[PDB]
Amino acid sequence: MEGESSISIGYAQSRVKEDGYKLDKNPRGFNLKYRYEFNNDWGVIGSFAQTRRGFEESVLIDGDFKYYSVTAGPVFRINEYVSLYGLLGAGHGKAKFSSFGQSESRSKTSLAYGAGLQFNPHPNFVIDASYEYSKLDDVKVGTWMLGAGYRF
Repeated sequence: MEGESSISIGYAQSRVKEDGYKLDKNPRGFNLKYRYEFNNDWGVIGSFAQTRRGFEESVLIDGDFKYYSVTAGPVFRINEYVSLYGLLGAGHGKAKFSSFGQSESRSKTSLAYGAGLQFNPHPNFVIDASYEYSKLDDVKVGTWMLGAGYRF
C-alpha cells in the first residue's frame, strides 16, 4: 500500500555465454532489492546484484569472473498478493585469466534489463523473484534472483 517499503535479500545465479565457448553456469552471489510504493498501485524498485566465480581449490590457466548491476524501475501492484516490475540500469562484468606468471583481464559496462515479481503471502512479508540480462560486447550474462524480506 501507499507509503510502504519492502526490503529483500536473495540468491543470485548467473549463466554466462559467449558464442564459440561453453556456457558457464557457475557464477553465484546475492541480490538486494528495495521497493517503495507511492500509492496503492504504483511504486519504484531498485536492485543491486553481484555474482562471481573465483579461485576454487580443485583436484595451467585459471579464471576469475565478477558481475554486478544496479537497476531500477516501476512496480505495479496487481492485488494484495502480487506485483510485477520492469527494471533498467547498468551491468558491469570483469574476467581475468592467469597462469605461470602471466595474466590478462577485460571489463565492460553495458545496459542491464530486468523483469520480476513480488509476492506478499502476508502483508508484511516479501518473496521476490526476477531475471536480468546484460550483453557485454560478445559476452551475454543472464541472472536469476530469488529473495525474501519484509514490508513495512
